[PDB]
Amino acid sequence: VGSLNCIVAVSQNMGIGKNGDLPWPPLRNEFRYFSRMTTTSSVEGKQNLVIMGKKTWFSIPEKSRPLKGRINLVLSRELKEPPQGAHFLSRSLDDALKLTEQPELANKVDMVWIVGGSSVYKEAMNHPGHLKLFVTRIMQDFESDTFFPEIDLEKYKLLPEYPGVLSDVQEEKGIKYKFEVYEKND
Ligand SMILES: NC(=O)C1=CN([C@@H]2O[C@H](COP(=O)(O)OP(=O)(O)OC[C@H]3O[C@@H](n4cnc5c(N)ncnc54)[C@@H](OP(=O)(O)O)[C@@H]3O)[C@@H](O)[C@H]2O)C=CC1
Ligand SMILES: COc1ccc(OCCCCC(=O)O)cc1Cc1cnc(N)nc1N
Repeated sequence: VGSLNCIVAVSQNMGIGKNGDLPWPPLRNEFRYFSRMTTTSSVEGKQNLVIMGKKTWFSIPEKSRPLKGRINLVLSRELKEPPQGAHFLSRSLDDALKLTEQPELANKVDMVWIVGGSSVYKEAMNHPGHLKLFVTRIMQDFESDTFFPEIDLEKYKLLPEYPGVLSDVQEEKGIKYKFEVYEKND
């Protein structure tokens, strides 16, 4: 199994969601970037795995569920089986990561992408090991009810460049944003 990664878009006030949706209007190319990053695998005959909390799963439009060309794993202690359309269910992040090393998935999974929400990002982020954060900085404040955990910059280094990531300011629907890649290894 390859790299462990988080991917998120976040407003200035650290907001990632409001009432089960994003705090900002749809940003088509920002979404395009999420799709590209999570779907593209380096390794022949492998797919990437996406790991998400239960609420995040149900926040994705039904038509867009499962995330196509990726293996979709949901985290939940309440559910007894994967949601309709989902591929896997685990009871904790450790359990999900262990599973990837099972014979059913060990030779199928390339990158693993944590796509939310708050508590899954937090745990992943505070977990010793090699980890990258793909962070889109939405450069306005948006009213939010769920937030990205604090990025500890003593450990997460902001990379000065990354292949396939544009470095300049983007703008869609009057909203400026920029892409960032952070890396830790501890
Ligand atoms: N802007 C962005 O880039 C992103 C925005 N979002 C948005 O943010 C909101 C984020 O949702 P959020 O409220 O944080 O919820 P989550 O997606 O983390 O879902 C929370 C629920 O997932 C299960 N769960 C979470 N963590 C674990 C775990 N470690 N083990 C087992 N089960 C777990 C549920 O458990 P159980 O069934 O056990 O009660 C828990 O109540 C979403 O509604 C979405 O719109 C999400 C990702 C990215
Ligand atoms: C879980 O977070 C998301 C899941 C889906 C999504 O829509 C993208 C296009 C439709 C699905 C596909 O076919 O890939 C958007 C998000 C939120 C999100 C947005 N942007 C970034 N950079 N990270 C995210 N997690």
